[PDB]
Formats: sequence, C-alpha cells, structure tokens
Amino acid sequence: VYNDGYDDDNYDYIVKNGEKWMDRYEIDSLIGKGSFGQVVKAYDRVEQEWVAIKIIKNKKAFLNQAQIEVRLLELMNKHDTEMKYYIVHLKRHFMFRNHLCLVFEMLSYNLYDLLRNTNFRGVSLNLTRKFAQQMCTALLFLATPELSIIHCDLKPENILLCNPKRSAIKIVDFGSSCQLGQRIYQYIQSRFYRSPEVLLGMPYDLAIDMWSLGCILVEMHTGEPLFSGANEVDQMNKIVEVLGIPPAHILDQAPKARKFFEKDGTWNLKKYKPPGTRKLHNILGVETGGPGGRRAGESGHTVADYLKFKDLILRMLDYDPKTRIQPYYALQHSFFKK
Ligand SMILES: CNc1nccc(-c2cnn3ncccc23)n1
Repeated sequence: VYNDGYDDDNYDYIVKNGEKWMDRYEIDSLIGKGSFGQVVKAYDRVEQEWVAIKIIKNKKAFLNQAQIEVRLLELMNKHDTEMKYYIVHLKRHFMFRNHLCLVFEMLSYNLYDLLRNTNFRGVSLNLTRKFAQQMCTALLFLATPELSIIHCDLKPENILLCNPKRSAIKIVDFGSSCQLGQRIYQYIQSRFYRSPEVLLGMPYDLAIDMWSLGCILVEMHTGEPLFSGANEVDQMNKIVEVLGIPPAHILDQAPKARKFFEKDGTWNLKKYKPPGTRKLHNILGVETGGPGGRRAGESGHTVADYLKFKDLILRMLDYDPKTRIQPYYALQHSFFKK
C-alpha cells in the first residue's frame, strides 16, 4: 500500500474516472504523462469549464521542482494578463491527497505529436514561420527585466497547440527553469537542443534558449532532429559537421575544450564528415526542392524564401552567445511578414 491506497509504486496518483474532488472538480480522463506526474482533463463546476490538472508525484524532489514552477508561472501570468505572449496560463493550485496540483487552461497535442502526424516528413515552411513568430514573441517576453527567465528545456514536446485545427501555440514546463543572475545549474538542456556554451562548461544566459529554437525550427520543417547525439562527445561532433570548429577565442576560455578538441595556436577535433561540410543549405534543400525534394512544385517554398529561413537559422546557431540573434531583432528579420 502507498499513500493509504491512493498512489502507485511510481509515486503517481491512481486516476479514477468520474471522481469528485473538493466539491468542485469532476475528473474525466488522463490526457498526458511525464517525469513530473500526470495531466487529467476535469470539469470545474464552479467556473463551468473544462480544465487540465497537472498532478505532481508525491515525492519531495518532484514537489520542490513544481514549487519553483508555480512561482515562475505566477510571476509571468501576472505581467501578461491579456495572455498575448504564448506562455501557458496557470489558473490556480492546491494540495490534494498529498499531491501538488496545478490547474491550467486545456490545450491540444504537442509539436512532437504533430511531427508524428506528418509521418516525420515535416510541416510546411508557412507553418514553420507561424510557429517561429510566436516562439520569438515568447522569448522576448521572458527577456523582460522583471522576468529574466531561461526556460532551459525547449524541445518539440514542450510546445503545445491550443487547438488541433489551428497554428496557435503555448510553451509549457518550467520545472527546470531559472532566472538570470547566480549560476546554479551547470548540467542543463535536453541533449539534442543543448547549446555549445553548456557543452563547453562556460557561463550562460538567455541565449541558450535561442540556440534550442534554431534546432527546433529546422526539425519542424525536415521531420528529424538537426543534431541527434548519443552522448556529449557525439553531440559536439554533430554540431561541428554543420558549423565548423568553434572560434579560438571561445575555446581558449572553455573549461571543457579538451573533452572534444586539441590545440599554430589553432584548434582541431580529437580523433564524421569533415568540419563544416554537412551544409545547412543541403539539409534544407534550398535549391533542390526542400527536404527530400518533396517540396518541388509546391507553392510557398521558393529559393528566395529558403535563403531567408537559412539566414535566420544561422544567426540563431551563432557559436558566440554575445552575437547570437536576440528576440527583438529576430522578430524584425525579413523571414517574417510585414
Ligand atoms: C496535456 N495537456 C495540457 N493542457 C494544458 C496544460 C498542460 C501542461 C501544463 N504544464 N505542463 N507541463 C508538462 C506537460 C504538460 C503541461 N498540458
């Protein structure tokens, strides 16, 4: 027996269809799950609307992760009462049967689910642009000084559609996030989306989220991860295939340079395609009909369009976090509509 019979051996609440909580919520069904716990669809009888309830595991490490998340969501929703900056809206929270519960507006599928729905062939350049404009607007909001929030775990699974039929999105999952200032986490970001400064053990800031976004947008259009490393050494080598050896002024200051490289004064890889020869121009199919040639003869996919997309992505994937494009200027780029 766990939690007087209410929990399973994984620290999760055992969902019961139709259960009533607190003379208020009627639980309907499970709609999502993850490391944190579970997400259920429930009817809020007081506000007369469907809600999603994120039920955190009954275990101290998971509870405390979610307490950080609640504080950051309360700070954000407070500075965006009109809900125009593409962050999920936390309505309220409570403790129930030894689980912290977060009540949200109900959302649809995540962007990984959308990629599966394309048979891993990618969404159109027009839909990629709509997702990009919303994501850059969210990053602009997180960079406002009273917030200064680094999400730290951007990936397709943490971006949800509002509606299955439409392009509107919201960002979720602030459990691993932090605020600019004191360096606390040195181990951060899911591996495929992890920035070079984190791989190299260097100082970091909000620019790590822009790196992740560049990786995500390429994957949304091609159907597959840009840099799919099996471990940190493989990850750095896959980055170098596309982007070349990082600049010497960065490696000369990197605590973990010698995990990957050796030092003419110039740096090279430790003993893949030669550095910089796996061109983004060819991954995107700029001149050859898009990914897999499958966009040949479709509207919305011209050479000029692809050159603008490539230009923006290369600015998001700058090795130097001081010169990598920032949200304000990404929004002004000619890839976006006037
Ligand atoms: C699944 N539907 C759904 N609808 C609304 C909100 C959420 C959600 C909020 N935070 N998180 N964190 C992680 C995963 C999902 C979620 N989810």
